[PDB]
Amino acid sequence: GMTEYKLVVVGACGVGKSALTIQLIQNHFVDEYDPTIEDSYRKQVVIDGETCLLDILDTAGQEEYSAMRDQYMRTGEGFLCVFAINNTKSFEDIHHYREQIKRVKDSEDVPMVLVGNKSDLPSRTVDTKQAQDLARSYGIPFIETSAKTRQGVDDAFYTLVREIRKHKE
Ligand SMILES: *CCC(=O)N1C[C@H](C)N(c2nc(OC[C@@]34CCCN3C[C@H](F)C4)nc3c(F)c(-c4ccc(F)c5sc(N)c(C#N)c45)c(C(F)(F)F)cc23)C[C@H]1C
Ligand SMILES: Nc1nc2c(ncn2[C@@H]2O[C@H](COP(=O)(O)OP(=O)(O)O)[C@@H](O)[C@H]2O)c(=O)[nH]1
Ligand SMILES: [Mg+2]
Repeated sequence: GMTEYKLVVVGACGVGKSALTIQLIQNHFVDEYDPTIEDSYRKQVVIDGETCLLDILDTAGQEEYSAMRDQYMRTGEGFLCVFAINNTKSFEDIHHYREQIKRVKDSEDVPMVLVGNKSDLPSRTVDTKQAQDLARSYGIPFIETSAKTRQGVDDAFYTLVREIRKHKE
């Protein structure tokens, strides 16, 4: 029947994982959202003329490496790797998130998009060119977003869907 895309949103505390997912799926911006609340979000969408189902895990809570957690992340088809453009530590953590994706999927060829969120803010601390260079070194797209204004948000998620489609060929 209808194709379902299983996406996983990862990244450090406070980068906007929840805000991005709730904006895309529930059409509003949360000014704050408890960092322990983890949910799968679902919506039917049309992407490049294809009607499909998005099933998006907004990861939260604690870092942990039980076999069950590994296996749950293994079911993800594509990963949105989010940092905030005013949080250098969140950008420095991206390497770690990519390595865990590669470990559980046992592949360097996993659909992934690098997302620099909070683009609406002044006084960024992560240079866009440094982020582009990191994405270039991984061979993945890089997209700047604002969960607050929704600039780039749908583009970022739809780009990940397009990468999953491509990987299926
Ligand atoms: C504020 C709470 C929050 O939103 N968090 C995001 C997720 C839930 N957390 C998380 N944290 C880390 O690393 C945190 C940190 C800082 C302390 C030391 N440690 C290492 C680095 F320094 C950064 N890492 C996470 C993950 F790697 C993953 C994850 C991603 C892909 C993957 F295939 C697997 S398999 C598996 N098990 C895990 C785990 N854990 C991953 C995840 C995810 F939810 F599973 F996707 C979360 C990670 C806690 C805080 C930051
Ligand atoms: N200005 C601005 N604030 C944001 C944006 N995305 C998230 N936030 C805020 O940043 C804080 C952390 O966001 P949250 O989604 O909880 O981050 P998470 O821990 O990664 O899930 C919250 O106060 C959000 O309202 C954004 O794009 N712009
Ligand atoms: Mg959250």
